[PDB]
Amino acid sequence: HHSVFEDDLPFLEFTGSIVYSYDASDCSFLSEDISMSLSDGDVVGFDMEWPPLYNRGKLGKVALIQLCVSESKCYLFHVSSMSVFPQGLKMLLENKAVKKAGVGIEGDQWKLLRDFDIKLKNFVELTDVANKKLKCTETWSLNSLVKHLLGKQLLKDKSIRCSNWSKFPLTEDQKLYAATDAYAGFIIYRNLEILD
Repeated sequence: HHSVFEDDLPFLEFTGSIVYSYDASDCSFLSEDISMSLSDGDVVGFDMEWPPLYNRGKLGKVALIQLCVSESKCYLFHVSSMSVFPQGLKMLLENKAVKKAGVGIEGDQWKLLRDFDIKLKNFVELTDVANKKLKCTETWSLNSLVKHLLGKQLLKDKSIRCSNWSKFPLTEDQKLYAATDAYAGFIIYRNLEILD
């Protein structure tokens, strides 16, 4: 038996526009589109993915970067398929003008620097934002925050979450999973930020 709190909730699934990009210049211009749609201080949901196999003692190299810039649009930048890391994306990630939200985001900063020599700037750990805004002292996970604030749970097929994100092209399931994780970050920040 189990309590209501332990019941299986519906799955969170992004139903907006998922922009899939796998070419460097396309990505750079897309990054400029994002910049034209935001103003200083705006926050986007952030997340990334990497393949399963280990490389020289570390996690597989980042293969996908996701940016949810609004409730109806999320970008999937399949950098593992790009000949060079898109300059426009680099500038966007290193731009203090745009805040990036997520969980375990500090770890993402480290891996991003190691894999591409890019310095993620102005990121916010959702765990801290929640504790501050919800006035508590909990150890949150993206999933527990989604349950608490949205009454839903994150898609959980392990074979998909740990799939070969470097394989081109991404499957519809991979795109949905990746997009929704960044979407969760965006919605959580927005819902928390409004409180006061």
